[PDB]
Amino acid sequence: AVLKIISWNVNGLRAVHRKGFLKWFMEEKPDILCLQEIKAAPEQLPRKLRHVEGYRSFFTPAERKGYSGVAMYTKVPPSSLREGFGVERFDTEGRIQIADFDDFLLYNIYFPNGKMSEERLKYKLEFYDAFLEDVNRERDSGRNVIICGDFNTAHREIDLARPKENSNVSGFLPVERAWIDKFIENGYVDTFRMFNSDPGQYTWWSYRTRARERNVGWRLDYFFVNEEFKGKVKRSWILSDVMGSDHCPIGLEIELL
Amino acid sequence: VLKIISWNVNGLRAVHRKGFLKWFMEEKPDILCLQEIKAAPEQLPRKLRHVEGYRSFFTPAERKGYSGVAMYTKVPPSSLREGFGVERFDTEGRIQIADFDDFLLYNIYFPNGKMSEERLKYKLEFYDAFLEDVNRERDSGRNVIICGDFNTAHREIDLARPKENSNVSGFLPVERAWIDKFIENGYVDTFRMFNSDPGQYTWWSYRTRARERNVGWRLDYFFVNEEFKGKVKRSWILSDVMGSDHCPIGLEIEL
DNA sequence: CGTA
Ligand SMILES: [Mg+2]
Ligand SMILES: [Mg+2]
Repeated sequence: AVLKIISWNVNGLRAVHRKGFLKWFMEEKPDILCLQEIKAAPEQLPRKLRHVEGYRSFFTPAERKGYSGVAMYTKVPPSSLREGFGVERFDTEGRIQIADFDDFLLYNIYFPNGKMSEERLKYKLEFYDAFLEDVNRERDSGRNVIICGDFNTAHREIDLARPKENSNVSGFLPVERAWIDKFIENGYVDTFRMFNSDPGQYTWWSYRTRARERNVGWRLDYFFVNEEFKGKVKRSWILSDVMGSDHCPIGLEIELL
Repeated sequence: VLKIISWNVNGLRAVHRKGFLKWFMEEKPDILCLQEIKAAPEQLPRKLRHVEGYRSFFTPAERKGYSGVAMYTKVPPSSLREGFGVERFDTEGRIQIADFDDFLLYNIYFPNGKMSEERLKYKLEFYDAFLEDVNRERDSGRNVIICGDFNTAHREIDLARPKENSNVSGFLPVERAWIDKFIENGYVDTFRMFNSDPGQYTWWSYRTRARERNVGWRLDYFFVNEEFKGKVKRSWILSDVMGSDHCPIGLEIEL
C-alpha cells in the first residue's frame, strides 16, 4: 500500500551523525532514505550508521576523499543497483545511485554545483544531459521512475526568495532553469508542485545572514516522477523543521500495488 | 635588539601538549607574553612555572579554568601591575603592566564580546578603562609597549570575511572605531608599518580547515606610543607556530 | 561554512 521515501542532502553524514541523525531516522521511519553528500569513507563509518536495524544500506563514495558521495537505506530488497550513467567523468564523483524496486526505478542523485568554475557550470549542464538520456532510456523501456535529490537549481521564481538578485548566479541561470523545463517537457512531474503552489517553500538556505531564520532560501531538492506513474503519488512535502544541514529533507509517499 | 613575543595560548596545559616548552627554548625571547592561561598556576608543572633563565609571572582569573595571563622574562621588571584600579576589570586575569624601566609592557587579554550583549558592553567599557590607563602612563612620559589579544580586527584587510562579520563582535563599527580612537590618541599598530598586505592573520577558527585555508582574523597586535615608534625594528606574525587557535606575534625593539 |  503506502511507501515513504525521504531525500536529504546531509552536508556530511558523520557531521549530521554527531547531531543525532539516527534519532531523527528512527523517529521519521522512511521505508527508503536517500542521502546526498556523505563525504566519508563508508568502510570506516560508524557500524551503527552502516547497519541500521531493518535496513540494507548502500554507499557510493566519490574518488576524491571528503567530497560528495551518496547513500541509500532500504527496507525493500532492491532487484538491482547501478552507480552511474556509464560515462566515467560523471560516475566517479559519487553522485549517482539507481535502484530497481520492481514497480519503479529509484534515482538518488547529487547534481553538480556549478558555482566554482565556468567548467563546473559546463560539467553540471553535461551531467544534466547525461541524466535525461539515462532516465529517458529507462522510461522508454517501460519502467516507472522516481528521481530525488539535490538538483542544485531553483526552477521558477516561486522557488527562491531572491530571484531577480540571482539571475546571473549558477543555481538560477536561464540555461539551468531551461533544462528543468525541458526535463518536465520530456514527461516528468515536479511532485511538490502537484500539491503545493505556494511561494516561500525552500529546501536550502545559506548558513550566512543566518538565512534559514529569515527564510531566505532556495528549493534545490525535488522528487520527480514520470507522468504515467503520477497517480500513485499521494504526498510530496518539505521537512522544514529538520535541522542539521544547510538542506532540509523532502518526503514522498506513494500508494502502490 | 630586544625581542618580545605575544601569544594567546588557548590554555597553557593544552599548548604544553605540543612542545610549547620546546618552542620556548627553541625560540628564546627576552620577554614572552602569554594570554589565556586557563589554569591554577600552583597546579602547573614545576618546570612550567620555573623555567631556567626566566622569572615567570602569572596573573590568574578569579574564575577557575578561565582567562589568565603570564609573562616569562630574562630580565625581571622593577614592578608588575595587575589591574587598572577598576574592580570588575581586574578580577578576570586580563592585565599585566610590567615596568622594564626603559618602557612599560602591557600584557592584555581583551574581553571577547561574542557570547552576550552584557559581555560586549563589558568589552567596550574595558576598552575605555584601558585607554585611560595607557594615556595616563604615556602622559607621565613613559615609553609603552602594548601587546596581546584585542579580539577585534581593525579594518577589512585584517580578516578574511569582512562582509558576513560586520554584525559579529570582533568586527562591529563600535569596536573598529575604538581602535581608530586608540591609534588617534597617539599609538601605533606596529605590524602595519612593515607589512601592508592582506591575508595576514593571527587567529583562525578551528571549525572547517580555517587555518589550512587561511580564513582568519588579525586579532593580536603590537602597539607603541607615537614617540617611541622610532625604536621598533621588527613586528611580525609567527604564522607557522601551532597548538593554539592563535599564533604568536613578535616585536624587536632597539633599546 | 566558519563566528560560535
Ligand atoms: Mg554542501
Ligand atoms: Mg582562546
